[PDB]
Amino acid sequence: PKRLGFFTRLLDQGSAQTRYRLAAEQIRHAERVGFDSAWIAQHHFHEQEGGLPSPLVFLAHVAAQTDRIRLGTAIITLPMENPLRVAEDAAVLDLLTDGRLEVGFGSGGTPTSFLPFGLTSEQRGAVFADHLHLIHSAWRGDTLSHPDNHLYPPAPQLAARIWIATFSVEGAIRAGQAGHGLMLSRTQPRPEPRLPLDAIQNPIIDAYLSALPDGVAPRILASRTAFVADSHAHALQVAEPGLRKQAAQHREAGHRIEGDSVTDYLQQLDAHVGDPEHVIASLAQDSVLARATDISFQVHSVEPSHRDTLRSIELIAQHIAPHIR
Amino acid sequence: PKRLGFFTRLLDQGSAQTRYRLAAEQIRHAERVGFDSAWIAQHHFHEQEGGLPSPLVFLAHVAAQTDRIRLGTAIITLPMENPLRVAEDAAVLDLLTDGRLEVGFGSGGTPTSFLPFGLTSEQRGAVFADHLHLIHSAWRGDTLSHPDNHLYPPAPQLAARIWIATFSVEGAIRAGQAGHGLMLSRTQPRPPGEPRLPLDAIQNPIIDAYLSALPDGVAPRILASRTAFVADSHAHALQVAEPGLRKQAAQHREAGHRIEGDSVTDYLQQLDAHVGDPEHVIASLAQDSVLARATDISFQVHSVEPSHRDTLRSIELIAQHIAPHIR
Repeated sequence: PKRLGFFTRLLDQGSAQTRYRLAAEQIRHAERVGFDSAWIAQHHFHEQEGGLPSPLVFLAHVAAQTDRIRLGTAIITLPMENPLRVAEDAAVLDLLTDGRLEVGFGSGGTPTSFLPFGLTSEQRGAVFADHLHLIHSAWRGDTLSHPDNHLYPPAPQLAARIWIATFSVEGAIRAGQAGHGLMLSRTQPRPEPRLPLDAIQNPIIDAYLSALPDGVAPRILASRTAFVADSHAHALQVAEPGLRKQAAQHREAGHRIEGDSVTDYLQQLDAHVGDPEHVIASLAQDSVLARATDISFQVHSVEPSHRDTLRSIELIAQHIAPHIR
Repeated sequence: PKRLGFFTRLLDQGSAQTRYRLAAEQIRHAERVGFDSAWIAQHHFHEQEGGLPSPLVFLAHVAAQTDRIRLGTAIITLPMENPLRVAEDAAVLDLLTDGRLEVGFGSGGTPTSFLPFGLTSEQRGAVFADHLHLIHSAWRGDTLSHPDNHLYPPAPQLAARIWIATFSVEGAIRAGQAGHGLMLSRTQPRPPGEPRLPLDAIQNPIIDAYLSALPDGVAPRILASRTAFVADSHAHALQVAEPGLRKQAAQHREAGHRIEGDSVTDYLQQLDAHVGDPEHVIASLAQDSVLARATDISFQVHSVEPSHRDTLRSIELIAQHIAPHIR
């Protein structure tokens, strides 16, 4: 029985205050139409990468506006953090949400964004592991550099709700060995530019599952791009600009893509765009979704209006969800 | 025209999740009875000192439950922070509150609490100044260790809402010189050999130095935080306070400071606790000459450990009976 999620990087058109108000309304609407979970991504210094450097602060605000929907980070860029303060903020936040928090961590990011935080991008893997260990130790209630110091508020329940974003078989084994959740990206570079995404991610799931300890339920988030509209032509119209932009970034990043057509972009950038009938059919071709415990949907790729996002949320809940829950 | 504030360290009896519920409800009630501002204190690792290590997270949550009341940190212990992440969280929070945020910073704290953050108490002042400088630069929009790094979201409006907590004339000069607000504490140790000196004799010289140091054109901002607990019955309020006040006296003595006597009256005078029914708390506040000079006055129960419902009534009585004297 799979959980359905709404994912946002907070990229709507407008000032940051407007982005935050539109994201909050989008999460509230997702809850209202029966989504199980909301996920928000952290991004620093770049209005076009994401609008939110402070996911724990924003989720505290949305928590007060919601009641049932679970609230998660996808992800906190842990190498770019003081890990003890993250531990405290998450410990407090989970209490304020009444147990709805999900803590997803990741290591990656734009190389120049690491510099303000006292490290380089080549150090991200080692720093991530150290920070994760510190956080786990704090939530467990170990002493913190002095026998008078223990984390307050306590958070023994939070270690069980850690998720790790990874792109690799090795990252998935480390997550599985620890009993953590696996977070799969909306898209990944190909080894063969036309390979389907499930050809890429099923080996990742395989390695994760084989590494779990006995007794740990698998947790697999499959995050996907979807933009659904009542008119199939409208959905393709909306997506064309954002998809061309995404294609240009993929090529400048050293990854080739065969073609210039929208249909070529939808396949190679893993964007499920159209009316409900067409989005159900493309999603059905992705065999990862049958293996995942949580499926999340984001417009990104696409830059729809706020109201078109509200409608996409509704259409996904009404027509998509029965096929994938 | 002075602003009236409600102040809490989040110390109600209960689990952390209950403390947060009760503090949120206390803040909403303060807004409801006409308080202008709410202030919350940051404390790490010690249930008895304060219940909240994450004031920016908690304020985002109560901001969604409130509408008019201003929301402030009193304080963020800046040496125990990654300063860029504070700069970011506060810039996001102010937008979430629609511009109601006040950002108070302080340096001090329990010495053992610094160690998990890679410094000692003795280093707190230098680290404070470095972190404050980084935050100020970030909010101004300067580049952050590289030309493609500027703070998002921008927060050019936040530098004008910085407050500094200090005990000393020198800290007050530094705050005034920068144009920051001055945050005065509910109590403070007396000069050597003068244990009965009134609190306004201590803090008035601090205000003098602050005001002399302000640049032209910067409006002074002075927060006077005070201990007050008000109840309908005078004896009930004194009954509630006595255990808390006794604990405070002993703590004050263990730290090496002088407390003359053991009576409640001695405690109320020397620990600066305004405790009683409205007529007696008004009369005792009217003796503190700082309150006429302050631009913001805040009231906390601490010292006292009242019930939540007694805290709600104290908030009501202050709004109804104390406020007209001091606004």
